[PDB]
Amino acid sequence: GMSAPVTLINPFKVPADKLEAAIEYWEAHRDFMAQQPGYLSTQLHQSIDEGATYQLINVAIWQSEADFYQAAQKMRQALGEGLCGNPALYRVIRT
Amino acid sequence: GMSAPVTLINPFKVPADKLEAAIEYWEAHRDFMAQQPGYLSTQLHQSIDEGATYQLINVAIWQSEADFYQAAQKMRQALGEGLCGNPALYRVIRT
Ligand SMILES: [Cl-]
Ligand SMILES: [Cl-]
Repeated sequence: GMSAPVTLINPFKVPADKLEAAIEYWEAHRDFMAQQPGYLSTQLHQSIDEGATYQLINVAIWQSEADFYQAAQKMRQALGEGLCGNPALYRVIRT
Repeated sequence: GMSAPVTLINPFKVPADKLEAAIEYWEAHRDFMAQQPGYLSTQLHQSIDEGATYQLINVAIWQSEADFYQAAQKMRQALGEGLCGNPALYRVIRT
């Protein structure tokens, strides 16, 4: 197939009382990813209800699947309690 | 507090082999919500990997929390196997 822009959606389970630590962890990772070829933008969303399943959900845009996968492999090398993400790639199918 | 635009993020667990049915269910609901005061836009995202936890994730923008909650109460009245959402409201905190 041909490359096309993709969206990473990564919902996080944030431990009780550890939101700021989770944000700052996320920021360190964003700073690495933002330097990678194909990175376009991101929006880290915080739940209005602290009891939401996912108190943080990141939504990032990449130029292609290849660029994202290449960047994810590099981060395992560069950057390697209880914070749990579930990243997957998406495309928009309805509006 | 003062009202401000909010984002609904609703990740769906889609039963094996039932993606199209789930889309069409989602569309019927979108058609109701799109008529409600304060509805701004939506983007229904489909996973590139059929094995993702959430093969569909909707991301919708509403003018305020009040508008969304008002619309959600109305849909329970108007519209009432195994498809499971987890809606919550968010605001963007980092980019
Ligand atoms: Cl992320
Ligand atoms: Cl939805």
